[PDB]
Formats: sequence, structure tokens, C-alpha cells
Amino acid sequence: MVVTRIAPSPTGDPHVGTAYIALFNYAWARRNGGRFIVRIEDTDRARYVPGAEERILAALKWLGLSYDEGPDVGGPHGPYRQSERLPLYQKYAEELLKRGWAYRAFETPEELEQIRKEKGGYDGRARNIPPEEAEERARRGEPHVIRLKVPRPGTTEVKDELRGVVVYDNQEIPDVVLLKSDGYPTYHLANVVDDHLMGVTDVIRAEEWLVSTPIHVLLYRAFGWEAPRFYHMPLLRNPDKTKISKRKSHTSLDWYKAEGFLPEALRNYLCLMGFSMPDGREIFTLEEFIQAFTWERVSLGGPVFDLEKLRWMNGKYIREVLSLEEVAERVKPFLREAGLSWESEAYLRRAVELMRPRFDTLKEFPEKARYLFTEDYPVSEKAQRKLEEGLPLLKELYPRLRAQEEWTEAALEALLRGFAAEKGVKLGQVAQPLRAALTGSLETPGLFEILALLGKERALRRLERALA
RNA sequence: GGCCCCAUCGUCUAGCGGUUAGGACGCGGCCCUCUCAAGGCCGAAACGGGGGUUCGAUUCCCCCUGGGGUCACCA
Ligand SMILES: Nc1ncnc2c1ncn2[C@@H]1O[C@H](COP(=O)(O)OP(=O)(O)OP(=O)(O)O)[C@@H](O)[C@H]1O
Ligand SMILES: N[C@H](CO)CCC(=O)O
Ligand SMILES: [Mg+2]
Repeated sequence: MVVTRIAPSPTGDPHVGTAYIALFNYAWARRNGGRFIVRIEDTDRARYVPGAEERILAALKWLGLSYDEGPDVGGPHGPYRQSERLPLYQKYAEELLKRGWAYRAFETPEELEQIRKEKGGYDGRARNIPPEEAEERARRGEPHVIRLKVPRPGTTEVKDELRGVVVYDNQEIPDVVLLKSDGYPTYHLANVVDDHLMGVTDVIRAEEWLVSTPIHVLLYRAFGWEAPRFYHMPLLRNPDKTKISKRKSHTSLDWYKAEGFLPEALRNYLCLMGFSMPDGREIFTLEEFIQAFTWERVSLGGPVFDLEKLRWMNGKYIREVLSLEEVAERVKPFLREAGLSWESEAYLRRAVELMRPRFDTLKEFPEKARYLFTEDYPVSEKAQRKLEEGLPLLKELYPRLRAQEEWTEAALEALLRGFAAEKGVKLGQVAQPLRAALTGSLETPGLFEILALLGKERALRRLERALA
């Protein structure tokens, strides 16, 4: 069967690049009735950010992906956190030593720096230390690393399923450190060992790892294991076309959630980075993505992540994909954050309904409809001007309003239409100042539904303060 | 700089020798309308350059140009 994985490093906030790669691994595993694994790559204590792991796992679930094996769902090839697998890499590093595929190197970081300066890159000098001497120095406890002993001279073929074959000259492949002096493996060692042990057959990862692939092909050969298929996805980009970064773009999934973007919309947008539907359709479900997925429709250019298009898509989900009730539920946390309360479920549902076509993120709802939930709302200068100019007309209308018994959208419209007629004025000339009086803004939903919504008492109550 | 990957409107893309090069965001106009949106309609907007292959290149090959990625006891 097919086995894919996402192997996040817990060294910062959940990254949109992780969600993107994760999404394609999830689709390829499901499209093939295979398994999608999550493996936490915490091998660098220096960059480890406590709490990052749970945050990335929760962000993956928030986006709607599910995995079959991982740190919090079990699996037969655990543990799924590399920090708990240390003895294993040790053993494999030592096996490479015995097979003549690796060597112990005792240089200090400062000497490596100097070598890098003189010859640019490590020159493999430790390959000349007699094997027995190396073993003795290790036994005495001398700090050292274990490096991959690249076969030189030589050539290494790497096959990427999307780009074809690339033949590297071994002189281009360094004798990379496999096991660090603190006993931790580097990414190269652990990735091959764990992909093998966990049975991965399809490695789908970002293009930034393409060049490291020949090192991996060599390790699979060194261990006598069959290499999996490799697919390198194009990197998401900032507007300037450089790989997406925290300074030129928003890369934190927590920022998107906090800003009121729907996980379904963000996920749908990410699918469009490099993939397209046969019929050109842009709005589709995760399940539809899985079913239509094919590497034949994956484009290789580096996609610029367009926040404006994400917002349009989010608005599209709010208006056409989710139900009125789902939107009302998702808007609650943002109302709470804004310090606003809603009278009842019916009130909230109706307010959300009136505003649906007017907000593209959940965060915008409390902002643009603030006047629907509190008396503490802003009155724009332009609305203040429309109000003053219409005060006399509103004064004359007020009594006809306090007299209206049936407070319905159809009733109110008739009363207002009539009033504008009898006053020989355009409906707008009475609606705009009234809107300003009820909302403190000149940009809102329809006057009748806004007038109706609050109910007689509340409506007039606010209209009165405006005529004060 | 070495090595590697990539190349259609400003952005995401369709296209797999012959098309008026299509769609989406954004932008402009019009309709709708009590405002603002939403929605509908219309419009401006692309094949980076040079050689070939070929009856015929946006599609196939080569070069150049451009952009990107990568060269850590980071991943
Ligand atoms: N900017 C990016 N654009 C697209 N894909 C990315 C990006 N950054 C990482 N990825 C891919 O997404 C997954 C995320 O891995 P991870 O959580 O460790 O993020 P990372 O940015 O690579 O962190 P680290 O700095 O430790 O390397 C990997 O499969 C990686 O190839
Ligand atoms: N930990 C790496 C991501 O930062 C794994 C990349 C891969 O080999 O898939
Ligand atoms: Mg055109």
C-alpha cells in the first residue's frame, strides 16, 4: 500500500508551509487507500520551542486533516517523536561505521569553520584516521560526530516523480554529519531510518529538500534498503517570489485562525497552490480534492500566496458553502473577543443573516455590525452630517412611527414609502438619515430589515437619542 | 559564486502542434438598488529573447535571459 508522512520540526508557530505539504500527503495516501503518518522531528535542542509540537498537531486537525499514526493517535511503529528514538539512530550510525559507509570525525566547530573558510566545506580529512584509532578515541570519550562516507569519485542518480531524473556528481555531495556529538542524529540520518522503519513509500515534501535527496539515496544504498518515490512540491512564495517567510508574509496558521479565516477556505485555497480541478472549479470540498487528485495536474512554478484571494475565498465560503447556522456559531468567539454579547440565538442568527454578504472574515463581523450588539458604537462624521441634515424630516416621521403597531419589514417599507411620497421627497432622503440614526454608519444592510431587527421599542429608543 | 529546479495576464492557473490562448482574484464600467455589499453582465490585462524540429509552435529540443532553491554538529 501507499504510506506518506508529514514530519514537522517543533521550532516555531504552526507554519502554512506545513499545512500545504501535509494536505498533499493526506490526499495521496487517501486517494490510494494508504496511510498518512505524522512524525515529530525534534532532533535539534537548540531550536526546540516547547509547546510547538501540540500546536502543529492541533493546527493540522483544525484544517481538517486526520492522520492514521502519530504522537497522539498511536501506531505500530512508534514512538512518533524522534527525541524518543535516539538509541535507534545510534545503532544505525554504528552499523554504517562497520559497513565502511561512515567515519568518526573529531574536529571542533571552530576548526570546521576554519576548514570551511580555506577550502569551503569539509574536506573529509578524518577519513585518514586509522579506524582502530578512531574507535579508541571514541572509547576514551573524546567528543566526535559520525559522517557519511560518500563514495568518491562517483555519480548519484535521484529520481523525482514530477521532474524526472537528476544525476549528481558525488563531488557535489558532502560527507554530511549523521550523528552529532551530543548523540542526536541530524535530519539526514533520522529521516531515512524512520521513513524506512515506518514503511513510507512516498515522500512528498517541499522543493527546498530536493538537493538533499542524493544524500538520502546514498543512505538507502548504504543500508541496503529500497528507496521510496520522491515528489518535491514547489515552495509557497512571498509577493517578491522568495520562499514564503515570516517577515514578508503571514506564515503562522494561528494568525489565520485568529484573523477569522475559515479552516475549510484556507484548506481550499492551499489546494489551488499547484493543483487545479479538471473542470476549472475553484470551490470544492476536501473530500472532492482527494478524489480528483493526480500528479498530472500539479504545476511546478513557485506560487505566490495571495492574501486578497484567500479573503475572497473566505467570503465565498461564508456566503455559499456554510449554512447560516454554522456561520452564526463560528462568529461567537469573535463576538466574545470583542466584548459583545447577543440577546438570543434567534437574534444572532438574524444579525448574521443580514450581514452575511458584507464580511469576508469572522473578525470583520463584530467590527462592521457593532451597532447591532451594543449602544457603544462609532458614529462616522459622514453619518453625523447626514443625520443633522435630516433631523427635521426625522422629527416629522418619529410620531408616525411610534404609532405603527405592526412592526414588520413590509409594513415599515409601506409607511416610509408613503411618508417620502407625501413629503414629496425620494425614499433615500429619509432612509439615509434614519440609517445614520440607527447604526451610526451609512454602510449597512437594508433599512427595513435593520429597522425591524431591533423591534419597535429598541428602534425608537435609539431614534429618540438621535433627535435629542 | 558552484550545483540544481522553474518560466502563460499584476497574482493563482487551463492548455499536452493548429484555440478568437479559456477561467478565477484584483482592477475599470454597466445593471440592480434606500446606503454599502452581494449578485449579474461587459471590458482592459499574458505566452521573456534567439535558434531549430516541423506543413504548423504557447505546446517538442538547444542556448541565452530571468526568477527561485540549496551549499549548518538547523531542519
Ligand atoms: N516556506 C515553505 N513553503 C512551502 N513548504 C514549506 C515551507 N517551509 C516548510 N515547508 C514544508 O512543509 C513541511 C514543514 O516542516 P517544518 O514544520 O519543520 O517547517 P520548516 O519551515 O521547514 O521548519 P525548519 O526551520 O525547522 O526547517 C516540510 O515537509 C517542508 O518541506
Ligand atoms: N523535518 C523536515 C521538515 O522540516 C522533514 C522534511 C522531509 O524530509 O519531508
Ligand atoms: Mg485576452
